[PDB]
Amino acid sequence: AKLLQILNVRVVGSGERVVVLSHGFGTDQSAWSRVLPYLTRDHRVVLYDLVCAGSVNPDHFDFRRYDNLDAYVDDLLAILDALRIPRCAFVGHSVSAMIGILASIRRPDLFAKLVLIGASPRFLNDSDYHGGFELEEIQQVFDAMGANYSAWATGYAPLAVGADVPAAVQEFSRTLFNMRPDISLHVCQTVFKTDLRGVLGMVRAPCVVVQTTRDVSVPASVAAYLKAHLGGRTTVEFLQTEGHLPHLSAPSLLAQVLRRALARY
Ligand SMILES: C/C(=C/[C@@H](O)Cc1ccc(Br)cc1)C(=O)O
Repeated sequence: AKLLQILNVRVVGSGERVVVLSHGFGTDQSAWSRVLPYLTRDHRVVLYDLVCAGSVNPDHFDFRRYDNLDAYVDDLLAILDALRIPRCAFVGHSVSAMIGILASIRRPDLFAKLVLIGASPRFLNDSDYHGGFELEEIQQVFDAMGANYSAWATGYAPLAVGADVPAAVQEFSRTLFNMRPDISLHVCQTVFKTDLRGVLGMVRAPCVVVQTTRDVSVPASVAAYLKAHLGGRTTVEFLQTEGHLPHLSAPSLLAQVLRRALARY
């Protein structure tokens, strides 16, 4: 209930069908602004900010409770329950893909379908598992973030966007810089520690994994891994575009996949 204001919950559009948009690391809900109008004619759309977003009062960030993604799940479920929404489709980017997976296990009847964008169950490499990162690489990210956040963010923004799209780089950089540096590092650490591989099979909801041609945080092989192990019906949809944030950088292309995924559930 109090979360509705704290996490800046917005509900827009019209319809039978409820769709939740949950943003990823380094953005707030405004990252959905370019795809949103492709949805609001036929869908009731719920948007909110993760507690770590810069647009949320930093005094509300609990460094203890949110050192596990379960707490982010608690927030999402609390919002949906407050809104008295019994069933929805869920679209999650980055960390929100993990949140969505976990939420669908916690409350199977609540989530009719999952759309996962820039999605991975584990970033650290394991035997025969290519997550894209070794421990030492992960630690260097943390060190970089701690020592010089502005420089790390300046470097990270173009890499994450990937494609040559100035407005997307500018918009991602703005929200990344809007985060408080210590909160940004904390969430980064929390996500890198997370390993959802062992619970993928517990997901029952049908799922669409969105894959782009190149993702700096997600190897091309992860989508196939997710399709293989997610416990429901999973389809991989392919965007002929480059980057980690297609909702920012290629909203038209992504819109068509979203409208395709959200037509039936
Ligand atoms: C929280 C989070 C952290 C990392 O993935 C961000 C990242 C990824 C790759 C590189 Br290089 C530098 C930073 C996420 O993307 O979900």
